[PDB]
Amino acid sequence: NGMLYPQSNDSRIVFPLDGVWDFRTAGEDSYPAEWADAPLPEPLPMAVPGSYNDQNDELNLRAHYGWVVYQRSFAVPSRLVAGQRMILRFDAATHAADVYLNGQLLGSHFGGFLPFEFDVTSALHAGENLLTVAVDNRIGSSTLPVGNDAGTAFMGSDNANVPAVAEAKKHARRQNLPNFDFFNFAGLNRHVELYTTPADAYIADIAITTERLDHIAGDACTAANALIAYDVTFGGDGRQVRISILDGEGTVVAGVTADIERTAKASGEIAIRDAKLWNPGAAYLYTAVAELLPSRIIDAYRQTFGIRTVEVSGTTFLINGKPFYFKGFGKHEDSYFHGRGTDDVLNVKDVSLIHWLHANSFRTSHYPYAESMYDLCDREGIVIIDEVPAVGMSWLQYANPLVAERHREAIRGMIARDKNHPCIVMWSIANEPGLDGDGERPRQAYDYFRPLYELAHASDPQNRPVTLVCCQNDYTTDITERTMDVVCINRYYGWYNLSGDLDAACHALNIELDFWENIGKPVMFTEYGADTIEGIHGTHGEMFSEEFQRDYYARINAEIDKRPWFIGEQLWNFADFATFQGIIRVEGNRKGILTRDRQPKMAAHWLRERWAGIPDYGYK
Amino acid sequence: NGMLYPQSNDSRIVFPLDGVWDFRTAGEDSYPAEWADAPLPEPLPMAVPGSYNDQNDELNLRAHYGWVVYQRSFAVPSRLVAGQRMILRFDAATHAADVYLNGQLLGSHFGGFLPFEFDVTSALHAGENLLTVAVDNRIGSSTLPVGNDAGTAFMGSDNANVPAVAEAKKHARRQNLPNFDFFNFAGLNRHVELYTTPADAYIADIAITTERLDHIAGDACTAANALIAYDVTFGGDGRQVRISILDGEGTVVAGVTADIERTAKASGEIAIRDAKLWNPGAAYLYTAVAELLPSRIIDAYRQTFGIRTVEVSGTTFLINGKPFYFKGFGKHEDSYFHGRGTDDVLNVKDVSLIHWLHANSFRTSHYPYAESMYDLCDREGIVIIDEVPAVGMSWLQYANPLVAERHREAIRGMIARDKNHPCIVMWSIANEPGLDGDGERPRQAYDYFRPLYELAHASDPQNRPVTLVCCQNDYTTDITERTMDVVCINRYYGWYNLSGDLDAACHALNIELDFWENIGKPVMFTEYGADTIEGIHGTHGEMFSEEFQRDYYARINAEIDKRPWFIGEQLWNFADFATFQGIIRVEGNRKGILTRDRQPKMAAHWLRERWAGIPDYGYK
Ligand SMILES: O=C(O)[C@H]1CNC[C@@H](O)[C@@H]1O
Ligand SMILES: O=C(O)[C@H]1CNC[C@@H](O)[C@@H]1O
Repeated sequence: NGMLYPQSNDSRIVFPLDGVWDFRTAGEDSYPAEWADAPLPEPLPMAVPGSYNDQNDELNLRAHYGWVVYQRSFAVPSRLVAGQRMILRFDAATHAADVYLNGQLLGSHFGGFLPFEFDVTSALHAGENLLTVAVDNRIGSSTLPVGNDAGTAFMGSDNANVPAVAEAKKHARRQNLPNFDFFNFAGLNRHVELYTTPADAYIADIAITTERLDHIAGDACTAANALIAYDVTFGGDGRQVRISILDGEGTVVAGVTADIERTAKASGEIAIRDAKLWNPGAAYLYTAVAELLPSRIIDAYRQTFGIRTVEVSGTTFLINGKPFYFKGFGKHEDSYFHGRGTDDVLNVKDVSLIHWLHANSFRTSHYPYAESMYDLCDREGIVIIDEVPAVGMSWLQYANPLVAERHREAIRGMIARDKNHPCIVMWSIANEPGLDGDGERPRQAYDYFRPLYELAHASDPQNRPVTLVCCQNDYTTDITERTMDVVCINRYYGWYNLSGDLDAACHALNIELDFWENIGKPVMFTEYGADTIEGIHGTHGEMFSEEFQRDYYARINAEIDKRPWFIGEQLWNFADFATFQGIIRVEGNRKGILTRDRQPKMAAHWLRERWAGIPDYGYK
Repeated sequence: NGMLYPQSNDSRIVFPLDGVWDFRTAGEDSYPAEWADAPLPEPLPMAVPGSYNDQNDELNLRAHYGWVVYQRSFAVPSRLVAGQRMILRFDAATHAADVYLNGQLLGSHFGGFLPFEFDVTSALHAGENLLTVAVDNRIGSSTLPVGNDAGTAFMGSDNANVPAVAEAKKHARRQNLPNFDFFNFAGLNRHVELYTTPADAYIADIAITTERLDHIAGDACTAANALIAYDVTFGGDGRQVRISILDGEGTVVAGVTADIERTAKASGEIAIRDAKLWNPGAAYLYTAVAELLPSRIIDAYRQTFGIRTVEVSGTTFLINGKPFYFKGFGKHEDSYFHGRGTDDVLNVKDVSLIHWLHANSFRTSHYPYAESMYDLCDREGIVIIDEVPAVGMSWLQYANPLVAERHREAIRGMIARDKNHPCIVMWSIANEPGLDGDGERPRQAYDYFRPLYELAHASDPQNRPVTLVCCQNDYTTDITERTMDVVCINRYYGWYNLSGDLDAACHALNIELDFWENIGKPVMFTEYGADTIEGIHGTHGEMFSEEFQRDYYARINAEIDKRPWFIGEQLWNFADFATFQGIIRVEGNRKGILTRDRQPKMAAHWLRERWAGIPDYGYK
């Protein structure tokens, strides 16, 4: 269950396998299994990590349906592998993958946004090894994220009553039809690496939690005392583990030796005097160094953490006991050539833009992001809402046990991967599932989501709040959103309804805000926005102009400022991003306040000035 | 002198150091050297590889002048450094760097586009090591590429006669002023890695050459016999090295054991029957495996190569004895967030676009590119003209001994790094230096460049042709260009002169072609083009419209098709790219046939149709 990111130290080495691999497309429902036995025939080049779809302009890989096959060779010195446990880790293979090493099937994985690994100790050999990875991009009614089995993609146009249309659909080329508003970029989107641990006994998982803060300073920079807890899990086979806590300068400020008891675990607590707390806008990180003891060290792992508490109290959201206000947006992992491929240059740039904007937070819409982005937000003081890929869901999925199992898998996998990040303050278990309606539909949705809400709470040792991001709906028949810890709403008054009429949009919004006022929960936007083409201007801005987007946020934000229980504004979106093609997507989704190349539209400048004047704590 | 790219095998391991480093800006002329003794204070994140300039929008790092400081920590198992020679390699630090490891100054380097390395066997230690790299971006009258010490950047506007301007210049913030038309992106632009070799005796360099081809097939796919030569250099301290030649399937087709003799070298020839030849559009690669013998193997290195000859004969350019015609463009290493940083997703996409366009070649304008791109072009059958960063030069530089030494270093360093690539067919020793004029100026330029032409020929074991890329000039007083092995001219008739008037442009072009007809050398364009804003259209296209760009190539190409001695058309540019800001640069240089996001303008479609109909061999 532990998925610690691979580390190099005196006991462990990581051998990256990124670079230019060989690649072939394969069939809609099959690939040649014999490709794992010999070098691929007539291979294309394909860089890893990256989506494959935009890496070849001779082929139309955005249209590909089904399997592709990656392959490369590697060699490592016998000295590296001797006596060690060898693990091959895939940070992400989107959506499903079959992995072969020297012709041997290691195993398979479903779930395109979370890491998986194999023990390859016995499958490796000396000299060149041949690694073959088949990757399946298909989505449909039983995948997360959800695809449509027929009809159109999300907000696609149709003329379904025309007989010629009905007939042509029967013979059309198969294509994935996302039931979500982003392009189905596929492939080895994140890093691949071989790593080593000791074989006899090794550190398998670490959890650090902030248990209690005593006498927190008025500015929240420190606490007189912080009680933290550790939980180390071991693999392999009167043994001990040394746990050292290092402050920001590398100084060992605390140390304890713990007994390993058997499933091997060491557990306990440490009090840290005058602890420096992690806050939005003012990050501070410690390192917990776990050293497996026999003079010597047997194994070691260095786990970053930050000391801070998160608590929902009434209509407030308390970080280190202070009332926080979210400023930010949903994001995407999306960029020109990379697709959904991880790109740390762009992550570094995006975190700087978050600071330029004076925002303090974002949501990982609509899937867990690459691990490096959370490390970045840890060091940069940016709060994250962490979301599983359960987008596109409705009653057809809730009745499908395979979907429920995939949903539980995603929630457990996300929290197991991400639990140690101080920047994560809240979990999102779905984006815009169907919740409202009549008859038994609202109750069926509730019975589907309530156990998953409980699952997210049971899985997180820090016990952070749990939400479900709600689509614009009939809020009076939805019975599920109002039971979340924070109510997170996506609303497009004046864009998808009351179009262009900001007076009516604000009137409608206030009617719904009156509803939420009586519910008594803290409420925030997680989406609201307007497609905007940079360079479209007007003196009285209409839909798609830069002025309309600016006016949209100016009007809507004036209304939520009047509500003391409205605790955040995350807009849609940070930046324009790719989608399946359709009549409402102009080269993708254009609700970014930045362009796809991260340049600011008029609204971004306005929001920057607004957010410069809103404190992280005490605004409401 | 050897710079073999780091390889992992049974005798050697590579440990990458890329990732998110710590970073601080420093002074115009200094940085704090004590930063190498402890973690940088209050660091920013900075992804490596990548330019730093576009990775932080809070700061204005495009405006930065002087030093910045990078830092990271790393740790490797003692088990794998033990007994080994430990080398730290910087694939590129732009432009100059000081490198510290655990406080100790390892040394410094100046060229910004070529790799350098340090032996750190003795500076490493167990546990965490602290690597600090100060990088200097400054350019001026003594650097390659050349900066201006005062005035404006390349093609900048001025009103120098206005007294207020003259006075304001004296106090203006110091800024790099490129004397070249691309942005001065700086930082750790390419990968950083630590690698190991055996310490007592190791392979230091390998050079493979195609010495002779017997009975080449009519289609140039094979020769009845190919004679290749090897030259292996060793470091360290009756010794022997086994050379195995592997074909595309890994079959050992030829092999020899050579004696090692004292600088420790082994060299010889190998006959390969029915050799499969490397051609544009039809790549074929062999591998030369060199194994240092003591049954055991002491050391090994696998060197890719391709079997082909390059020869200029009269007014033809012969590859494997067939008359080649260049179709392609100058490129840049330039992209949105990365800057000049290497990006293998983008390299893979760009090579696919070269194929989409039916081009067969490019030039590395105006600096050597990342090593991975040449490996890609070797495998994809794309021909390269390899160019050093000697851009922006004029008579001020020719009398500067520091410049001359940097120019010789770049020529030797480029050819030492790149000599084994079959895709490289020609070396370029400068782009658009000053060559014409009256008095002694033409002779001064000739006396500067002729020793460099000879140096390039003496450095390359394959003895490939050498050129210098000529700016639009008075070709009748230039005495240097006409002495190159291939005449490579940059011409902008109808753009920078005779503007908009394609009839006059073609007339002027034909007058100059008449001059070159009498010189009797093979001639090619290395640049010609027209800035073009995608989406600007006209029925009679004017400058900056998509139609003008199409008409420009249509008219110019019709004229060179009439000249049998004109052996190639490389246009400017493959794609729009960033420049220093100025009144003639609309968000950079817009002469790309693709946009900066690699989308095709009208002219790219027209060129694709033209080039589809032009064969690699025998067009003229
Ligand atoms: O319609 C939109 O722009 C948004 C609506 N809410 C869900 C988002 O993924 C989607 O992109
Ligand atoms: O002016 C231009 O567009 C080009 C002229 N020749 C040199 C190129 O670097 C430059 O970009």
